[PDB]
Amino acid sequence: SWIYPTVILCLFGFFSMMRPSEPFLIPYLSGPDKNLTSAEITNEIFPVWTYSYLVLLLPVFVLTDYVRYKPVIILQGISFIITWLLLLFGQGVKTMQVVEFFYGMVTAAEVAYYAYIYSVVSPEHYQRVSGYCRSVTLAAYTAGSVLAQLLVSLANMSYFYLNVISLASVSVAFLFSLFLPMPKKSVFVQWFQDLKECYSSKRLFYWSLWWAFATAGFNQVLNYVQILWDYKAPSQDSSIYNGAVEAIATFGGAVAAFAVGYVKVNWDLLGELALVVFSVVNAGSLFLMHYTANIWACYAGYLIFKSSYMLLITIAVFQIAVNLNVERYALVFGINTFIALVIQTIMTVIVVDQRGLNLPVSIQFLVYGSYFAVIAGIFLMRSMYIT
Repeated sequence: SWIYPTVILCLFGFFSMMRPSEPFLIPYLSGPDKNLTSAEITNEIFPVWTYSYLVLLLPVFVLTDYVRYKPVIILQGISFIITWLLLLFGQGVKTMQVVEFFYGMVTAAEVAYYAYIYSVVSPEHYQRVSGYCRSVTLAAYTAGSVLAQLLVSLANMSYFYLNVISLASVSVAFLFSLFLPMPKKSVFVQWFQDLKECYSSKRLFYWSLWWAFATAGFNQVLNYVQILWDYKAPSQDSSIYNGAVEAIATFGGAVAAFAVGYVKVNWDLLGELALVVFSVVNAGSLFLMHYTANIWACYAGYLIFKSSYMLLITIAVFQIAVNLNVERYALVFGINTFIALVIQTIMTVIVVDQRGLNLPVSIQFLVYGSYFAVIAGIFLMRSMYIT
């Protein structure tokens, strides 16, 4: 039944996201292995990832549905191999840019990885499956992180081997993705109006609009929570205590995602209530991080924020899948991801870039909490307006 494709896809997503080198990516390509200055990693290497993410998300949400979601996943596996192979044996900024390009391809195809399982299972299993899928990915990171940390705090193991373990991990994911069952079958301006027929559910727009905006803020919170912690703790407080909390935080998210998969809840009526409650929870957690000058309170707030958001995004993906009534699973997920990435890029340009506002970290998280509070209030207003 649903078990075979779900188990294979969950194993692929576990072994493709169990990446021990990700927590120590910055030390890896800034230490003695590459000898790359920190200026070149954030101004010439990292933005290539976002650019490639945009220009490779376009083909994904345009082409994934027609190719029936497996070739994009397979392309994701073969882009994992190229990315980590070039990270292993790459020198200089030029090949790091190619690494970032292939990583952008990897994430653009992660969109198709998320859509694939809905393309193959019956709508009756769209809920359970949903959580499970997200769950393994989140859990994968935790495992990788903890493994990496153990492999640094129990074996004195260098980052090169750690990265080759990451490559071996994603190589196994490619072989698992080879075994995925193939989903069954089924001017340019006309295509656009088809998009209109795709969003006519009038319940998907609500969930997609939350997705387009809440993940745009969530990724920025994810990127800058490390800097927030490093700013709210000048005494000791090394990466071990941070990169570690990051793992446990996402572990909670994994549980939350799996919770959506495992509890029998009729999300048709409780979807909007869950959205408003957990969005105000997201806002309260973000304000908890900024306001309190206690790193334990900020850690708890980040755990709450990641857990709440992971549960909410699992509910969003599930409710978009069931209420889609068209085959365009990757079109909606891909468009939602691309719009969120565009919003994230624009708002990080205006708020935190040296040219937009150069807004310092503490009031930057104040801004992020206010943004999530605005999102919560917008959806809270709808419940009042439908009552």
